[PDB]
Amino acid sequence: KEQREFLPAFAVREDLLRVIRDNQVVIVIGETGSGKTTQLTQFLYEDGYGKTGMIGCTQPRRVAAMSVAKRVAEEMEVKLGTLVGYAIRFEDCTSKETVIKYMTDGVLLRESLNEPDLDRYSCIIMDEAHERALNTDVLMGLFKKILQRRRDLKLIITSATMNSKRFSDFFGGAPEFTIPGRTFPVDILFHRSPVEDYVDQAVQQVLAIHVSKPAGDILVFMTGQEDIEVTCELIQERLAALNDPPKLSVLPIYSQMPADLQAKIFDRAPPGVRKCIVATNIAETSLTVDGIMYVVDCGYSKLKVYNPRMGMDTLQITPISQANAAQRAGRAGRTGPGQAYRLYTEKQFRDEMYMQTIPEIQRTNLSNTVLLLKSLGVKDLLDFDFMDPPPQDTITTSLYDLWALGALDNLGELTELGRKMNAFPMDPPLAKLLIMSEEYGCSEEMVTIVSMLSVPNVFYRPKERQEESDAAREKFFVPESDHLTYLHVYTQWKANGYSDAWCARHFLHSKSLRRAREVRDQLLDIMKMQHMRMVSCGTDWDIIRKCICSGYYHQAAKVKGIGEYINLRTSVTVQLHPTSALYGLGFLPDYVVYHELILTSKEYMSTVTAVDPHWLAELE
Ligand SMILES: Nc1ncnc2c1ncn2[C@@H]1O[C@H](COP(=O)(O)OP(=O)(O)O)[C@@H](O)[C@H]1O
Ligand SMILES: [Mg+2]
Repeated sequence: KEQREFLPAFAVREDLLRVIRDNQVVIVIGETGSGKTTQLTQFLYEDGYGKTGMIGCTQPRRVAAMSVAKRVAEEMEVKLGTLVGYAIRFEDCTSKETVIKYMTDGVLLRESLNEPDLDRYSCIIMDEAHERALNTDVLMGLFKKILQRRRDLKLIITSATMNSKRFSDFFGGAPEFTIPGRTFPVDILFHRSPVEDYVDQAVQQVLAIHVSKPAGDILVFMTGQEDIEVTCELIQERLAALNDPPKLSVLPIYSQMPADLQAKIFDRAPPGVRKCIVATNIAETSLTVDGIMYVVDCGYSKLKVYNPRMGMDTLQITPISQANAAQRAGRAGRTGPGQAYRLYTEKQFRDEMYMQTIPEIQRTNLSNTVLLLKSLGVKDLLDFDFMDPPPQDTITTSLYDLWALGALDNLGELTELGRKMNAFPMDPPLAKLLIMSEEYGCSEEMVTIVSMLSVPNVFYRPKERQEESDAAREKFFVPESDHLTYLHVYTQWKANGYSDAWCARHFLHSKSLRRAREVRDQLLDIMKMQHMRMVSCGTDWDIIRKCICSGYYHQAAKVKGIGEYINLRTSVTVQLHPTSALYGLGFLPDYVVYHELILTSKEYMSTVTAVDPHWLAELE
């Protein structure tokens, strides 16, 4: 009668509900596509756990949370937001009606602040625990304590097959329940030579499959919105240049995508139409698209990671693990015996790719985690029950940065500023910038700038209209500052009644601005609860630069020459990006602060503001 009956989870329903009734903690193991995320909440609902309180399901990815909530509301024939809802960083889609709530790890973590026993919940499913996301690890540590205080709470840990076997031991020998899998052998093809231009080669491989191969959808693994949009654009360009090719529906998947773009990936195309899904590793384990027969794997993910040449974080593409590569290839083995095209050699796979991914807790900036856990009451991270504890090096770096920011006092204790920063689901320096903007008389402007820094870049630079795009970008430039340029673009977008037609005409991403407005509206509410006044600096934009100079003092740099600056904290060379508004100035300024470092050909500053030297002196 129902599509949801073809799912492997449906057959173990009774056996699994028996294991859950008998044990506080259960580990559920099954392949991506088993029905773990869509079906487990419904099993618990139908078995009466929703009587006493809410059934929560946490996972690392925003798009998975939003999308599965929609699917489950449809399966259950309820309005999304009613019996089935979701909560993500910048959207609460729930009501007093909500019994099944899908959320991101971060949202449940923040709920434990004011509700340490998570009293509203009868059950929690910690889904996609095999990714070992930072906040997943923080939640397992929290649950170790909660499960003592509360003997009624059911914890279900969900895992794909790999990196699944340590959860049981961590929760005192919790029972494991495996949903058996059905996977076709996948033909894994390695590139003959190393790939320079993985975007170009991805597109060549997409169109070779499209014109030559029998029916079956394509899944392309890229790294971010940026290489995804370029890939989609180049597929359309080359497709339109071919002679009478079959139709192709090209659909992106990236973390910040709006709900309307998410819904598109699950639509069946007209008959005779192939789909090409161009995704990040969202499409590795977190969600399934029916009918995939061909995978194209770039071999990379994009992460903010410690860079030795910099002595600080850099946003960079980095090789995946051999485990990630197996998972990516496996997406072409669900419908029939598919193919996986790896844009990298067997040699590169054996020598340049680690067997496993290191847990995020051991390779990521810990500043949000330190600040969060000090709120929750935890003085030192190594006091916390981490499955894999973070290294002292990274703890020390965060303790230092949070002290320099003013979030910790000289004894390393939480300050009032540090507490206020925890109210904002963003990098501590970015929260500090928003908090300080009240005293600088520019909270109105700063919440706009912070909103623009929280969403994908606004400037559209299509590849067959680059001089026209560059020209339009230059008329929005405030040459002293990329931060003011973003404020300028948003203010002009608003002045034109938030028009999508205006954005296209000026080479701006409406989705970016629409997302910036979503974030702004949520930040305004947090600012209200934190009793911040909304004040405008009027025509004095200099005080915005001075405030930015205060929030990003730790990333001040001095001109070296020919677009090169020296980071004052580390004495490392960083390059100004040629796209920077600062190239509209008569000459490059002596002093800047920047938002972040990006690795492309070399280490570039991204989002740069000119600062007066006397501003830096005043500060510490
Ligand atoms: N928005 C959605 N998010 C995730 N899966 C979805 C969504 N809509 C439909 N599905 C379908 O649900 C099925 C997989 O069930 P799911 O519970 O996601 O499994 P698992 O969590 O075990 O991977 C696939 O047919 C997939 O396309
Ligand atoms: Mg899932």
